[PDB]
Amino acid sequence: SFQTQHDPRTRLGATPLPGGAGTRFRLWTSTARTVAVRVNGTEHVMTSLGGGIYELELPVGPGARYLFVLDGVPTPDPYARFLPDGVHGEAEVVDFGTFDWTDADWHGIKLADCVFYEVHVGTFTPEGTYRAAAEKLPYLKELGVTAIQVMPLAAFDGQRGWGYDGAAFYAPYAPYGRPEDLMALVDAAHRLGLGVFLDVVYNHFGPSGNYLSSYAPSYFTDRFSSAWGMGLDYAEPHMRRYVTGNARMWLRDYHFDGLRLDATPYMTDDSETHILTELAQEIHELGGTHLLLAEDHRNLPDLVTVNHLDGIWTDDFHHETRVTLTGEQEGYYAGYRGGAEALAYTIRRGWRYEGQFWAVKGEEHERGHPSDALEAPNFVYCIQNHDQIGNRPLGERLHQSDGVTLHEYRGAAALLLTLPMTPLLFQGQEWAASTPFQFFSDHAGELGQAVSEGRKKEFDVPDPQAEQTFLNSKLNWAEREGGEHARTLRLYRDLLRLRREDPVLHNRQRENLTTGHDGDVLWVRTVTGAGERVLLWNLGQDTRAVAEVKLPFTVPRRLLLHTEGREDLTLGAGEAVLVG
Ligand SMILES: OC[C@H]1O[C@H](O[C@H]2O[C@H](CO)[C@@H](O)[C@H](O)[C@H]2O)[C@H](O)[C@@H](O)[C@@H]1O
Ligand SMILES: OC[C@H]1O[C@@H](O)[C@H](O)[C@@H](O)[C@@H]1O
Ligand SMILES: OC[C@H]1O[C@@H](O)[C@H](O)[C@@H](O)[C@@H]1O
Ligand SMILES: [Mg+2]
Repeated sequence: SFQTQHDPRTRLGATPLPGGAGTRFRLWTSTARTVAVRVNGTEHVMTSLGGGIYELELPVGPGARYLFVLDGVPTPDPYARFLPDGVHGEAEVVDFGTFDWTDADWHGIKLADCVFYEVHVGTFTPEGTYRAAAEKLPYLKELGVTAIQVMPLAAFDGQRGWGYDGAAFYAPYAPYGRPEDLMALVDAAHRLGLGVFLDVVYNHFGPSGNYLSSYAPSYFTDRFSSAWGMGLDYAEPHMRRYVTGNARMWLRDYHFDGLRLDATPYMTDDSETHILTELAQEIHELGGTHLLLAEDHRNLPDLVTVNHLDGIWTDDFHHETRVTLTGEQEGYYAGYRGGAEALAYTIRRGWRYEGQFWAVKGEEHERGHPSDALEAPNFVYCIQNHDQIGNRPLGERLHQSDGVTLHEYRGAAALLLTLPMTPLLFQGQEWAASTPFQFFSDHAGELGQAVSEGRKKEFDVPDPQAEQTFLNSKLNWAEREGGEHARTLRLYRDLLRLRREDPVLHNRQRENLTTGHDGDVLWVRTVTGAGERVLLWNLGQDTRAVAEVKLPFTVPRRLLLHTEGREDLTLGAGEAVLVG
């Protein structure tokens, strides 16, 4: 008896009418005294319906260009479905009924079956478009990943960016391709049996191109701020529906399988039904199998058990792994000792901080909650993602940090890809890519100069506004064919094949997972009715024989995979082995 608040009849923005009758244009404004739509250059006064709602139907079709005119000021549509001239230009009317989907036999993917592969469209290929990305799908399928996680696609200002400055949430960013090009990518992924997930940003709008306050200041509140402006006011139903309508678009109209919600701790809402809960209700009302994941640092199980999200990106594993391999202690890395005994505990508990004091200077509080309610798939683990590479001064990847060996890097992959938690890889990780992933942007005028200045002061650091910073982040695909890149890629292929094929590694129950350590050797044991597997990772500087590792059970004898392809059960510094 939950009823969606969305009815195509009353959809804000420009929606094609049935029977070839044209387009219905609708907006809400709390302050405008005159309201018109300018379509293909011609103004038409809109009809006032009450409640600040304005509507007009005209015989123009998909492809018509328009914007709204509020008290005489031409203003882009915040509900625009495409913005071919960028965030300050006219919108294009889009009809989602025209694309010829071929994915009727695709039925989504369960979280427990996801191995995510995080793609940034602009840097993933030379061209930096959906069409070019679609050509790498067979590679991804053969690699053994099962779900692509696409970085944000909402239109933002400038010709490149990570996506976190999205301002028109319903308009896929024009430099990556047209709406049909995005649909083509998702349809191609589904034909190969890959899921596709989208990163969405419901805690803030970018600094350029967000015109919602021009329509109604009450979309936003002065009670709290975001990074770029006034905070999003989730007590305002039109603000709630702006984001639930957007989530339904991506899932229903573009056939995405799920959404990764950025920075959920900053979606502030004191309503009776939290916006996260209403998001889950609204996407489930679609009657599919779509997933919602939260990027949330609070270690708060209620995201799953109360808001009814599917899982949580949980960085404690990442951070413990990074400190183990580098010893670094700056910023939030100071919250972790690292090491075999530390990693064993964090894996045991899912996340480390379950209410203990977080002693990081400037951030001190009691962090987290007991993780008992969550099952292995609810935790999304990684050793690399966009933030944990890009928020470093030089954007260097884990194997490129001082003091990290490729052997340690390969061991870390074996740990990540044999755990029952849901793993995520970042593009190029699988071949130990030689390129960094730097923070880049392309804002105009004073705002661009401020970004550059902001980056310099915060931490030579690459200027985010420089074209070179974007180009230096582009994947070099050819390099994967050789040397240690090819070696690393062979290991990733072997690990993803075992994850898929090995009947014991199919385990998805924390009940069947135990961990421990002996000195600098980490062990992770899985026991099910199908058998036993043990991963051992030598996080020391010396060589360790498997036979000399003190374990509280009898070690399995059969060597299933060694990260350096050795024949004997011995571990060089940083190396790992899976036995059974
Ligand atoms: O060598 C001085 C440091 O020793 C410890 O840190 C090392 O050992 C940790 C495991 O106990 C590793 O995770 C870490 O990467 C190493 O740097 C100690 O924790 C540090 O405070 C000392 O500076
Ligand atoms: O301006 C009148 C009203 O517009 C609305 O219908 C908003 O949803 C509401 O919160 C506001 O009070
Ligand atoms: O990505 C979110 C990060 O934000 C930091 O400010 C938090 O201290 C840390 O726990 C988290 O990893
Ligand atoms: Mg010992």
